[PDB]
Amino acid sequence: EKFLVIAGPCAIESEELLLKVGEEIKRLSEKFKEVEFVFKSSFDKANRSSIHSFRGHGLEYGVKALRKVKEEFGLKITTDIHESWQAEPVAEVADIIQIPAFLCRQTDLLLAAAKTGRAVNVKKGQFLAPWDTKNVVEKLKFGGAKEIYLTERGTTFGYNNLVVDFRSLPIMKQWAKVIYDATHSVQLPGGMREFIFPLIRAAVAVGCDGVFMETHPEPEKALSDASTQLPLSQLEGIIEAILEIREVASKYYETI
Amino acid sequence: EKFLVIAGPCAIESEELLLKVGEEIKRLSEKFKEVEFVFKSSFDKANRSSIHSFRGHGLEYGVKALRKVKEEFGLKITTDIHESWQAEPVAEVADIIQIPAFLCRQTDLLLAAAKTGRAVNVKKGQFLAPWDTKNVVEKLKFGGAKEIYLTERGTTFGYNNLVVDFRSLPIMKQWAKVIYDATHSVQLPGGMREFIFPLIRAAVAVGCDGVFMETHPEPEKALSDASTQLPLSQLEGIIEAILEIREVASKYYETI
Amino acid sequence: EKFLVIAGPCAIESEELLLKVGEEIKRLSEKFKEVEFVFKSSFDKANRSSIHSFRGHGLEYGVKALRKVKEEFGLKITTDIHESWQAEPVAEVADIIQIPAFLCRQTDLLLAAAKTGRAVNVKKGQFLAPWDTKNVVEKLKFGGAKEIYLTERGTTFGYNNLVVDFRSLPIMKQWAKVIYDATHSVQLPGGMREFIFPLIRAAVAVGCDGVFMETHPEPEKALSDASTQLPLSQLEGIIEAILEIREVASKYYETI
Amino acid sequence: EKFLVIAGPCAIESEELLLKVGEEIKRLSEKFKEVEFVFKSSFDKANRSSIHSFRGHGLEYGVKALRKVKEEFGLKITTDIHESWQAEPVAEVADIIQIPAFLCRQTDLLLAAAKTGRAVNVKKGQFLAPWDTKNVVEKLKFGGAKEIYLTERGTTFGYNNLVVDFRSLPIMKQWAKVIYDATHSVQLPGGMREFIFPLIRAAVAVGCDGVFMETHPEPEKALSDASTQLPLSQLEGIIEAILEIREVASKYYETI
Repeated sequence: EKFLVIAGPCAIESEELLLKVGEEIKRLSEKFKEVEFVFKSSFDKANRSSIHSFRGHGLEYGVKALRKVKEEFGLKITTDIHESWQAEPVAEVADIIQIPAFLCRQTDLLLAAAKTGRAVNVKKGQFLAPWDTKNVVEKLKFGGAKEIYLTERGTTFGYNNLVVDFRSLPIMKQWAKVIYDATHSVQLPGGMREFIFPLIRAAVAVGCDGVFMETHPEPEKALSDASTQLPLSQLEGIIEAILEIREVASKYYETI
Repeated sequence: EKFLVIAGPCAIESEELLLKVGEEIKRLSEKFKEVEFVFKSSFDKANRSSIHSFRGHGLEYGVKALRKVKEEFGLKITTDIHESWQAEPVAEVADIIQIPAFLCRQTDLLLAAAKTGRAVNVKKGQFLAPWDTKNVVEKLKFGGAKEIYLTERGTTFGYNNLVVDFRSLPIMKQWAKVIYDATHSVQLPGGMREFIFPLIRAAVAVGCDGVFMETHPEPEKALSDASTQLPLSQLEGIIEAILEIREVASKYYETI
Repeated sequence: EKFLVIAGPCAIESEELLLKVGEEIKRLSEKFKEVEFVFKSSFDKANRSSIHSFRGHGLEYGVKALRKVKEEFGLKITTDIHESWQAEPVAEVADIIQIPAFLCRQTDLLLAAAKTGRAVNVKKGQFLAPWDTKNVVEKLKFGGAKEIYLTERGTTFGYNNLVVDFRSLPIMKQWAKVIYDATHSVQLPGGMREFIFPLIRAAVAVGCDGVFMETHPEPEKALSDASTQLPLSQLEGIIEAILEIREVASKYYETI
Repeated sequence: EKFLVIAGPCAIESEELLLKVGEEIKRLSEKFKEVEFVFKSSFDKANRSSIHSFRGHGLEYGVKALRKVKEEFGLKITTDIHESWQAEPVAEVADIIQIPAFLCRQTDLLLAAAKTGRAVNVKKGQFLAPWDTKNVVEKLKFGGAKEIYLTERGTTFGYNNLVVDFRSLPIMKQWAKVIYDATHSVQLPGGMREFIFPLIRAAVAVGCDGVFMETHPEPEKALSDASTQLPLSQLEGIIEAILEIREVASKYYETI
């Protein structure tokens, strides 16, 4: 099956930033034709820890910026919603509607996304067990979602730390396509970047249907996830690497 | 002020049920004058694991039933909101607006609640560290909130289990009044009841500003949290117990 | 039943240190006649993290020092063993043989202790679940132990942190007398002292058969657990406090 | 050196069993010349949960059976010790002395093993953080050990569950060769088998110096770890698989 690579700057810092990243993602989509790329960027960081942190420039601006990316590069789009009313407006540009990890149990949000007819990707909450996602998918199917993804992004392990239990990949594969979030899984809630590559190598060796990676031209200047966003120049190398590992491991992937 | 006791049926299964429970909470209210009682019940279980589970009769019916309780018994009220728009209409009856555990980091919900001018009680997310609640309080203060509470309801401990780290009480007290949720803290996410009383005794021995307890005339028939709701008949005994323990223990509560 | 208070300096830094602490413990035993005191001090810290840390002055010296304490004050004695051969020599002075947390599953060590005819106190391993102690007690009874204690000393919670799940007290009470280790439960393996008092208050409110506390005249100069050992001058106050809380909570202790 | 593969039946149920398994490990040994195979089996299960469980036939019988394997097949050997005195006699046959997970902090055991001059493999305790293993290595070096290995076998994740934090591999590699225990890592303390292969693939994709695997002709009849021992017939396929994945992935293994 065609491997999915969801990537883009964590937050829509500006339409300019988006075009710059999109340009590179477009180039890579031309090279890695066996990969389905989907450009991601949040129009709003609605769950920041601090009231003083960057959130975004609003829904309107963001959707317009995402529209430009899709229009200028012919790239599929994905962004996350935080309240039910945003599903409709966002569905006008997003090919995949993303559900935030903290909100993976909010029935109305999932239902709002499902009725748009768009694909839906749910980030597995840090409090959720792998088998607890079966009901999440049920809610979505009940709501009319026909293309569903579950994203592994780490589990609460003591305070201010997350651990990736790779057993979750084959478990969740029982009821949906599985995505591995390479950048959020190594973040320390409320020692990081050095683990992105090795853990993504593990994900494809175990077997998943795609990877999710935040990437920014200059991570140290990012207004969001400055410690975990992957430098844009490193994207190509990481993708080639996972495709290589995926291929050699592929014959051993177990059948659900 | 005085020790707070927030109690009531988990969900508004019918205003009839609320009246029955409200009568008992009213009685205890007259019996324990030193305690500030607050009637609680959710108009919507917006985060059930299953799509086929009981959610409720809607916000309107709920707010109406809650009004009835405040009118017939003169009891302060509290209920939880799940999306920003709900803050205003709910504030009409709710003396304290409750913020769900999974939603404790959703900035807009916190601000919407703070804007109503009402008191706000935030359930500490199972993914949050005690010190991480400082930023939660700051959001509410920035939003104009002046009466703020933080509720301990357990922390993710492996899969489908929560542990109560009592070190959280002293830590959270540095920036807000602390409430201990005696019924959700022993619930196993996605043997429980026997631990409610023991842990509520610990909470008072350690030191808190109030306790939160779900109570129902016949818990076995409850449409929500049937395994952990306290039988109405046992409420008085437990309240008297924690008041006696608090009386003796308070002498040793640490300053700030 | 008579409440147990196990206390003494963590390590046998010298026979002098032991006599100084014993003197105070003897004084308190005369005051709190409803408490059974047992003087504790390790002749060897066999599990230190660093090869450069203090271990002790040997088995011979330690047993001789403990002998002096018992002889000079008429105090019961307890110390821990680390290998099977030490059970016999130690049993000559120790009224209670203590089994280290990391070694709670070592069959021969438990059996070696049990055949001495002495009481045995097993520190619950940081990796053990409360219900997993039923087999520990079975091994001891199988080995002839007639007086068995299980000590709660915290559970692994993420890296370099321990959490106390107070549900363990009533669970373990099903098959043995339960002791709460007030000082080791707040230590950070491999922010501490301020939680000793509140957590011990929780322990007695929930209900246990005794408490274990490391105490040293000048904790900052201790060669072991310098961050968690309770100042000797604070011992009396803590004991009076727990006896008070125990008494008022006692009528609510559940029957196993 | 070359990639290490430590395999064999969990316990020495009979030297007959060891010979059968030894023959297959011998065959694979001739098939994969680039791999250094080491036969492993315990002469004593000194930490079983139940007093009524299989422990073994003793140290003498065990050491003898192990000799037979090394003599008949010319295979290097490894077995674990549980008390200091056992180091010397075991070193007679064991090329690598294994230190149990629960005993990874017992200084005397580590020193006794280091003194034999043999290589030492320490199973990382389920309670230890990855960086906490630095001190473990230092103990062994101080004891004269020169060939040191650290084995990842899971970390306590809530009750009766272990999680493999693959970040540990890169961290531990800073001070020792790293081995991944593919069978104990998925065992539930006090659904398992299906995760052995997936996680071993991750270990090699991430990067390690060897893998540890319990194997038995008929796991369902094993007297120990019956639920997780790998069927002998599947050993070859899994070894070939990890060698292919390693071949491709090694290109991206991080330096130091």
